[PDB]
Amino acid sequence: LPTPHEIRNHLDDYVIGQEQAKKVLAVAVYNHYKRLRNGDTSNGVELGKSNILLIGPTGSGKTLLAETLARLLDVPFTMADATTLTEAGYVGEDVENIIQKLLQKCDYDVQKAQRGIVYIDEIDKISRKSDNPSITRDVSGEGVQQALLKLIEGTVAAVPPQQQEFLQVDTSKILFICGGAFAGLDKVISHRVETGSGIGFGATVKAKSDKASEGELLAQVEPEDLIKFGLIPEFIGRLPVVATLNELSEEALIQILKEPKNALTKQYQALFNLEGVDLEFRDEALDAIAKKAMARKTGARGLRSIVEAALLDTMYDLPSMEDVEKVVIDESVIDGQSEPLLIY
Amino acid sequence: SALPTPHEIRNHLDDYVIGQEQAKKVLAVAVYNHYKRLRNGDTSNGVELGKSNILLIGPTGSGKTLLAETLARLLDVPFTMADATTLTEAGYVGEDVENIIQKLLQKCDYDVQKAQRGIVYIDEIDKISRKSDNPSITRDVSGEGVQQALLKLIEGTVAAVPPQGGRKHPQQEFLQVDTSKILFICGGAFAGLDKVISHRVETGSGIGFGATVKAKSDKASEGELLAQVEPEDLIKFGLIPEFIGRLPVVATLNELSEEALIQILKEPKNALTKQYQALFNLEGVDLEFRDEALDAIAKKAMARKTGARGLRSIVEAALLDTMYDLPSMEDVEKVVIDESVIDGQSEPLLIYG
Ligand SMILES: Nc1ncnc2c1ncn2[C@@H]1O[C@H](COP(=O)(O)OP(=O)(O)OP(O)(O)=S)[C@@H](O)[C@H]1O
Ligand SMILES: Nc1ncnc2c1ncn2[C@@H]1O[C@H](COP(=O)(O)OP(=O)(O)OP(O)(O)=S)[C@@H](O)[C@H]1O
Ligand SMILES: [Mg+2]
Ligand SMILES: [Mg+2]
Repeated sequence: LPTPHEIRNHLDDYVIGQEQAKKVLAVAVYNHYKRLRNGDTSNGVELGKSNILLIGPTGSGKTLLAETLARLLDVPFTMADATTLTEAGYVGEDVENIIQKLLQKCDYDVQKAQRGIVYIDEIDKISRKSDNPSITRDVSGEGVQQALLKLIEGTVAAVPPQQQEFLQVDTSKILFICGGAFAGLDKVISHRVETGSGIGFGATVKAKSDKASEGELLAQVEPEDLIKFGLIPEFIGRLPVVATLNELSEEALIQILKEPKNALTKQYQALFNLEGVDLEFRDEALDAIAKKAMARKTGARGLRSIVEAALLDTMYDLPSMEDVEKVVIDESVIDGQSEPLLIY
Repeated sequence: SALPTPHEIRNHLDDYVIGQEQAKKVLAVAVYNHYKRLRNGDTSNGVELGKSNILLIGPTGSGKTLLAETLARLLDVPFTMADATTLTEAGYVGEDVENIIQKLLQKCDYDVQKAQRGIVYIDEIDKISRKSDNPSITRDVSGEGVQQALLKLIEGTVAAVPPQGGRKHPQQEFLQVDTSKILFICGGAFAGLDKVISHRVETGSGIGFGATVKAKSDKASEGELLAQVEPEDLIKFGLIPEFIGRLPVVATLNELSEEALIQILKEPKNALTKQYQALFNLEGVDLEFRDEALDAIAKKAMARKTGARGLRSIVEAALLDTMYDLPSMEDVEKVVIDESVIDGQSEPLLIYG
């Protein structure tokens, strides 16, 4: 019987920050459990479902939230690509593949599948760039969206085996969570509340808002902006809950190095201990690597590349070296000007 | 037999649907006629009674799908719901048009006789429409192809429904089902149809000095255009002329106004406000919505342009913080939400008892 606070604490153990989005997923999961426990509600009232939509830059942890949250979930869970889907009548993979994919973790059971949770990533890619029907029916941006319109609410869909039974499974009680890096969307929101004046004299010129981070603009996202981005109004309606993330800053990246349980620093420490050596990272060293990552715009994913190169030489001669007790990493080795300290 | 009269059946529909009078009467008349034709199965009189398919056109969140669900409850005949997007032209991986009848058989317990007198609802019918360049120099299977295959099925034909799908899989005598008495109701939100209607009813002019109409920006809303819908406009949208003909009666909805949203919040049997109240009751805390608060959410929902679905996001966002801390906090017996909480200027009010 987990509660919103309990779910929040468990999620914070793996991913830090993103408090705004953490409350959205925690409350949604708690509400889902209550509905599953009591469907009729003993009052003749049918409880609906509220789908979520995640809008954040790449490397912000959108997929990390679903993976970590999946462990706590006690119901079947699955992930989707959103890029391999195709409209009915075309090669590839129909949208129905999401439902059957969930059955993989539910031992192919309809009863348990109806109470599962489905998460789709990379939803931004499936969007009509032209914002209107093209000369030929799009099979990746518009075709997939139309099929998903009716698949997000009820619409009992067949489940092709793995021979033609096509067992029916209800999708009315299956919560749907969406998420994707809507590239360029930040500009759509800005243009809506950026300028509303003319050019020549006699115009109510308005001062442009000071430089605002991408996270601030996304915080003001509304369905109108999504429509102009290439999302049909029907699809937006299916996703009432809207949450946005914030780009990681210098302080956020430094925290991700130690605070997370599965942080890259902890993983490397255990790796060295496997062969019989201990590794430690100085506070200054962590700050240097974090700053370098943002300089190259590589993001959070780059933290693993910088550290790998810095310790590449040490790991080459680490197991071969004998009579070694500890390894010290400072700020002078991040830039490569000084060889990492080693004691015997 | 005690066949429900159109007025009685319409009253039940009002319980789950609000702000819809033209569509409720059309559906009530067609369903009532369906029962009458069932009694006269042998058509004692020389003249044989036919069927009149319906077509629903309206914006998103207008109650097109909700009407089919609520009506299916009263319909004693097997009722089925199908998606036009999944359907494709025959001979392809996508589901064929014959699958519609297959699903109906399951609802009737493999009873072919009962399948003859049935009602189907092809939701998202507007999806299968000729896109730009109606001629379609290329072969279209998920668009015009579906409409062509639906010409004989909607009008009525003997389709050899496969005997699989929950029954004996091996090859056997394919069941013969006649769709000459199945009332087909197509419903979908034809996006962009309003623009085509305006180009016809509303006269347009270019640039000039005399005999030119400026046509100021402030004109009739798109709702009025949808009301005066002509089959010619539908053909220009992408529907083949032979397809629109199968649907003689066409009922159009109207965009929900501010007053309509308020009624939908309480009057419906399963309303948005009542759903949240029950959710809070499970943990042991009551929920109440002030009259002024309902007005604020309704007004803010209209600007969303997402139909009735907008109310779901407005109430969820306002109560996002309430539900996140309510279970953790104890000694809570009720929550009061006023107008000052909808706009977010003041946090939700709570009383400890
Ligand atoms: N806030 C964060 N805290 C800790 N680690 C993070 C965070 N954000 C990203 N990471 C790390 O970055 C890795 C990849 O990030 P993702 O979860 O893929 O974010 P993403 O934006 O969803 O990527 P996509 O889906 O390809 S756009 C994760 O496995 C984490 O190790
Ligand atoms: N007339 C109405 N009365 C009460 N609730 C309504 C009404 N219209 C819409 N709703 C609400 O909106 C929800 C969605 O209804 P739908 O009919 O499925 O929307 P829709 O218009 O069918 O979407 P499209 O256009 O088919 S994609 C319902 O479950 C109700 O909660
Ligand atoms: Mg991802
Ligand atoms: Mg619908």
